[PDB]
Amino acid sequence: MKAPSYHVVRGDIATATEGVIINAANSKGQPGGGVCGALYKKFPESFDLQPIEVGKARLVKGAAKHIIHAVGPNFNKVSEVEGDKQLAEAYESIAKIVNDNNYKSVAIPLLSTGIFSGNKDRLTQSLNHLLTALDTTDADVAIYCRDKKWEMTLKEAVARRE
Repeated sequence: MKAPSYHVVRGDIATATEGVIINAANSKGQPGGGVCGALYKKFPESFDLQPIEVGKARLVKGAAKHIIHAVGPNFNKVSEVEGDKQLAEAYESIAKIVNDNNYKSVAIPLLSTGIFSGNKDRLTQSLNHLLTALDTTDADVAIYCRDKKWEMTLKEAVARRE
């Protein structure tokens, strides 16, 4: 059995100390803010600049960072049923890369819970797809968030498991 471990981190994912970082990208590969996003400013070298399909992911092995760019659904644009399918897909595409490269630890935010949320709280929905996919890996998973209320909810959800 593959067995992940999970813990929650409130802060900036650029500062993460895991083996690889996940960029929750748009289909242009950009983080939030475009070129103004912290990850881009810090590691432009780990950003190739090519299109990524929705629900797909692409690893870039930057010297200063290894970054998995993964495209969740934009709920402003896609139906609830289609977006759920794509969200599960996006996390699955991340887990696959984690396995094929045998990453030991990974830093991951909650896909589609910001600009792609459609102004709804998707914490639980996004977390649940994250756990299902990362349960197929052996990685130690740092789950990243910005908001202090979200942090407490993430810890609860994480402790309820098993």
